[PDB]
This record gives sequence, C-alpha cells and structure tokens, in this order.
Amino acid sequence: MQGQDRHMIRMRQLIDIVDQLKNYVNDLVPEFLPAPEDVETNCEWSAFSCFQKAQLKSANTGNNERIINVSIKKLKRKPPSTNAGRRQKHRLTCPSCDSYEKKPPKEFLERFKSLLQKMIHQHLSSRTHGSEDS
Repeated sequence: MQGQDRHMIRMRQLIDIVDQLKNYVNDLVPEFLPAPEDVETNCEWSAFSCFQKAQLKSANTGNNERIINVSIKKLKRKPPSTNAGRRQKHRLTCPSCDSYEKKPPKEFLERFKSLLQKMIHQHLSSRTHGSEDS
C-alpha cells in the first residue's frame, strides 16, 4: 500500500546506481574488476563484497566523473553484517570471494546489478521465477 523498507532502498539503490553509472559508461575506466559469476544460493552475499572492493573507477575525463562518485558511494555498499554467516556459517558454507575472473566495468555493473536483483531480490520474495538467456 505504502511505505519504504530500509533494506529495499539499498537493493533498488544498488540496481539504481548500477544503471545510473551504466548510463555513464562513457565515464567507465576499463580495469580488472572482480565479478562473481553464478554464486551459490547463499554466496551472493559473500560475493556482494567482491562488488565492494571492486572499486568502480570512471574514465575520469570530465563529464560524469564527479557524478559517478554518486554511484561509487552506493556501489560501495556494505553487506548485511560480516558477509556470509557469523557463527561458522549456517545454511551452507561458501568458498573465497576473489576467485573467479575479472571483467570490464560495463559488465561488472550489468552483472552486479543483476546478481543483486538475482538473489538479493528473491532473497526477499521469489516473484515469478524464470530468468535465462545465455
């Protein structure tokens, strides 16, 4: 009906900033950024950090540089406590974070935002499950 969950703000925000910074791809510097591809049910969390240390850097050439800083802030969002479990995990254990291969910013973003709305989202409520193309 009405209201705005605190958590949600983050979620949407994450996807927002992502899409926001994305729109400014022209201000995206190509660097080795960690992007967790396909994370365990309860891994995305441990991966959510891989998107933090990633450090979104803009081409910084004048345009959407300072603005990008708006995406970085959000992008650099902290996970829900620790990262993956506190008391020797629980639901299940997950491997390290920085393990997969790096990728570009355009992708790192198009992926991060997805990874979020992928698990994080559902993490709250499924909502018509069925996503797959490639």
